[PDB]
Amino acid sequence: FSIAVTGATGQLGGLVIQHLMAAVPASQIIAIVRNVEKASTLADQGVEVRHGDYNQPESLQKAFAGVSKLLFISGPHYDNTLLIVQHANVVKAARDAGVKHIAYTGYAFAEESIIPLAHVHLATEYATRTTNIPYTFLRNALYTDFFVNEGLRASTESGAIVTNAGSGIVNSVTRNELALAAATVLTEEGHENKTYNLVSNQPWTFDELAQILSEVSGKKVVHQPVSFEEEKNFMVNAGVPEPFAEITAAIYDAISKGEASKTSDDLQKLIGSLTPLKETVKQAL
Amino acid sequence: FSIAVTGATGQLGGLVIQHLMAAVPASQIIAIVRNVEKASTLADQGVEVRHGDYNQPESLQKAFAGVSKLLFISGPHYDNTLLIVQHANVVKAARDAGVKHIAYTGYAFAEESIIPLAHVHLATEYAIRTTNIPYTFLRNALYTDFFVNEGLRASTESGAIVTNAGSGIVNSVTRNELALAAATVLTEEGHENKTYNLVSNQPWTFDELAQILSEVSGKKVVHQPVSFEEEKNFMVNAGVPEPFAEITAAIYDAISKGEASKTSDDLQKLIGSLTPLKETVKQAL
Amino acid sequence: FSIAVTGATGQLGGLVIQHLMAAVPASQIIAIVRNVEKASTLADQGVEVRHGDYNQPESLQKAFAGVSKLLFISGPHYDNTLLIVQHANVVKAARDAGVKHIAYTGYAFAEESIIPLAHVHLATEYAIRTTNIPYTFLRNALYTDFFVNEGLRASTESGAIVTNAGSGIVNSVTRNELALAAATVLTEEGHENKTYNLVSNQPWTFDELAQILSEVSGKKVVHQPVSFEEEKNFMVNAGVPEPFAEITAAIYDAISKGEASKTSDDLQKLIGSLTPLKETVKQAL
Amino acid sequence: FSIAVTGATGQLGGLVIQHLMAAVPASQIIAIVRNVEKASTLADQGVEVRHGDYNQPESLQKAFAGVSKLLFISGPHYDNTLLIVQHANVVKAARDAGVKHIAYTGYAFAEESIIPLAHVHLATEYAIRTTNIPYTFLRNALYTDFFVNEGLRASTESGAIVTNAGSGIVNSVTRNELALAAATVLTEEGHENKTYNLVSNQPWTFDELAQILSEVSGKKVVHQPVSFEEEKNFMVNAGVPEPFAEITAAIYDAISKGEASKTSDDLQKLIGSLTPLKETVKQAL
Repeated sequence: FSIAVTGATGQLGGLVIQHLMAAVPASQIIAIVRNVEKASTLADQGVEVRHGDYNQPESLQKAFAGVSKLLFISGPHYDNTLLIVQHANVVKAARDAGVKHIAYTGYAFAEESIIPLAHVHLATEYATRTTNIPYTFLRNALYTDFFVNEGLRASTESGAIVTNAGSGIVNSVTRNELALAAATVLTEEGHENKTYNLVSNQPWTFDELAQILSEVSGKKVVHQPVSFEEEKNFMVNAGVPEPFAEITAAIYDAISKGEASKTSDDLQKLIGSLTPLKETVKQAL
Repeated sequence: FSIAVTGATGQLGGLVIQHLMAAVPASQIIAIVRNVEKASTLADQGVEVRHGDYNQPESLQKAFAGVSKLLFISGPHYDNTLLIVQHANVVKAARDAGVKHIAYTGYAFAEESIIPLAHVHLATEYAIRTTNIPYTFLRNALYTDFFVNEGLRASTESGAIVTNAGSGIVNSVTRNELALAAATVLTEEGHENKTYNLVSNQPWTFDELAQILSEVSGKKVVHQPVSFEEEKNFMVNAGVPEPFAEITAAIYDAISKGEASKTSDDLQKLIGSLTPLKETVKQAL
Repeated sequence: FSIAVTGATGQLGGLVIQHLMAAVPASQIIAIVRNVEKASTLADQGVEVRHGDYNQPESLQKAFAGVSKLLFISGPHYDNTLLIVQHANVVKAARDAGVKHIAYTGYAFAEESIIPLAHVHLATEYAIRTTNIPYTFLRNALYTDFFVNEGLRASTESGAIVTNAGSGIVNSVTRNELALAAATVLTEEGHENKTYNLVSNQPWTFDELAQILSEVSGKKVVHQPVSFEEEKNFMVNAGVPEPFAEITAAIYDAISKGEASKTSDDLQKLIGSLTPLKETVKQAL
Repeated sequence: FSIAVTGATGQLGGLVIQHLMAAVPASQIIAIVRNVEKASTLADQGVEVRHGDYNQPESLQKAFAGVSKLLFISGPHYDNTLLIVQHANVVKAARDAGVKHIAYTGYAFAEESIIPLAHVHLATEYAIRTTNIPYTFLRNALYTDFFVNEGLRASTESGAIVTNAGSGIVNSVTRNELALAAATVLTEEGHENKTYNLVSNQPWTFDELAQILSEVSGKKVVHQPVSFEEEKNFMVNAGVPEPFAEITAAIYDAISKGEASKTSDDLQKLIGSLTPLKETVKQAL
């Protein structure tokens, strides 16, 4: 037997393996990585480490060989068309190695989405289907870790959380809750050919965040929403690179449209109760 | 200015170019092909031939350089998962080359389909959506030529068309007509970002095919619905390849389940009058 | 007589050409780049720009034709093993073209190093040795500009420089200084068959950096050493893309282990007095 | 499971394979060769034969597919810079194919050597280090048969062995014994990440070779040591093309400087006692 995790030294990937070794011996987990030495700490724990590179098809056969269950995590690249080619090659290699279950990290409510990245994941889910391998589509929400972290200290002393998200509702969940979801699916039965939209059923807004921030800190914080340009400017003024700031402005702009505003019980049915936003604020200070 | 056609030595591609020449000078037509000598007959008519193979990304970069409009004819291979890699290569190369308009031969009513190939077409559509290049999804019906061909001669004096298509309905159109649709779209305004389900609004049954056979030919020909392993017999036990005989038997089976039973006016609004079934039966004899 | 520079649009390469232009007529400098159209401003000023791609032996035969002295700037790729293949191609093309002197940007104190990238540079240095072409191994330190850049405003504002570098010593020097060294070696005599460890003889630590950033800015800034995992999580979470956060953390991890802690006089002897840390910080602001 | 041997058609690799057959079933041995039909004799023995060509990356991907242990025998060419390219391709295909263990035939005490080939081997060792595959560096001595061969008839006839090796001591080893070492390392545990300097612990001089040649031939033979330039002239006059004359003269010159004068017990500990020089002389004639 054998469970493989791509993106293993990535943030989601790493957590899946940590959660995985609660349920299975490390000798049953395979970490697939493009620079093996940077996974040395996982090799130390007995997890087998393999070289795999979405960008080099010639690398994948040996990465997937003999594996029963594959956690296929989408590539971090932001060239969407490129992502298609990469994923398509991952899927073909998984097919040829004779993998028995593919779990894929896609996008929640992708059929309704207003963003080209949704089409990447949709294309990939269809790619996985041609394969005939039993599948699980793990359509992860945005990470809460992204908005709830160190950086909110600035907002504490500034008095403001600045975004371009307007009154947008956010269905985000912690990276850790999503990782546990993945790990659960890989280690118990009944998830074959299932599509899960893994989001919060207790959504929030940035006025809420400002408000919870005020309570758990002590200083008042308001949410000052602004334009796409003004927010890209805000972060630039404070040392964040322009491409990185396009991304963050991208995420917020999407939020303001309804992109993170649909909910589901899928994740809660899977992992039990979610971590409240307030507790996640505390586990950040 | 230039219009390119992949698959240009195959039956559909070949017919598209013929229609295209009725509308625009040959110097405006680029034929893209796996074998460049096996198309000299196209070069004689003054049509620019270029080499392009879907397994070779670099071949496609060069093949697509400078094209305004691309007719991306779907790949013929039997390995669906391969086809996804190929199609993703083609899509990336068109994006890279700055193609201004992309038309793709997909599959009619693909979302409701029970045929694996449909997942290929859907993945490819999503990959195309990804590039933001104006697109026309030419969702082609099954070919009428597939059922109405040389092999009806062999049914005639025998006295029976033998299929496992049960009593299912068929909305097939000829390659010629679909080629006209393709050529028509490349050739006039107003087809950008459109999805057309290109089928017949005069469907027919296999029992009806028999009647039309008798009507035109010598004697009594009947339909003879069989099992679908029983069909492999009247095929594999008569000198036919075992993957190919499977392909056909799984089409009939889909047909017996209503795969080809739904219709649309899209094609007729695009090209006008459709070719009566009886016409095509004569023509294939 | 020709001096060619690879990576001439990259940051080191560009500055080398600036310096070469101060010492020789433009008609004697050749720029080698992946994208010649983007380097057109060099051509406007009279610098021949030639296409060179390390994966492409044929591209390099033409880039290197008739060149007297070559500055071979090492590849940016992340695949160390591909990097050896690429560098081997460069070397063999330089040999075949009868290049009369090769300068190569390697890695200081590589024999002592604990980082796979060091093996690439040593392999490359041996490859060059095989050609018998007189050589100069310009073994460059990490760039000061990687740590001291306007990105430090983030730390000014937040009151902390967060690294996983611990109290590791940093022997970095500026890009400009290395570029100057490269240009000096190509335009004067007495550097043939020499190896130079081009690092600082006045190294610093992040605690020092934090103290200088204090004095310069006005605000209080401390250094905050965290774990490898903590740093990755900190950046990924602050908008930094995961492959790039991985690079920064690895660099930091190396520094903490003494990877940048050895010093030398080589650079100072080549170019004169070095720029103080204080000055680059003022400069970054 | 499997062990593959490159250069499987050369002398060293052919020897290795004969040895490996004393140890494993023939089905377990893959012979990788430039010309498959030219290796029918091996096929006959039950050894799997695969096409592999150091100049063709694609061949090596397919050749190394699924192999556990690879013995990578260095290229026989005398163009050192080409060797680097060829070697780098082998290293990358091995890396890509996930070979589990790579043994490489380098050159004993390479870092101390003054002869050109040593740089090739050094470069290859570094390339292999970058792949992170468990390795064995089989650093071979000069081959005994480079000096002790059929060409020694010239010296019996002439009365003299003419070299420019002066009084240099020689630690060379027969190819057969180096092949047995390789076979041993590949069929037993404990050689992962090891470097062996595989030389003789019973070295010899040319004066001695001369005296053994007199015992065996019954005719008086003396060593006549001469200068570098005289050896080149001697050989060219014997018909040896000048490029191979350089190579030979440079080997002897190096011997006269102590290059083959250090010994190690690595080989003896690996295979037992060595073949006496006298036996090799009798066998050569």
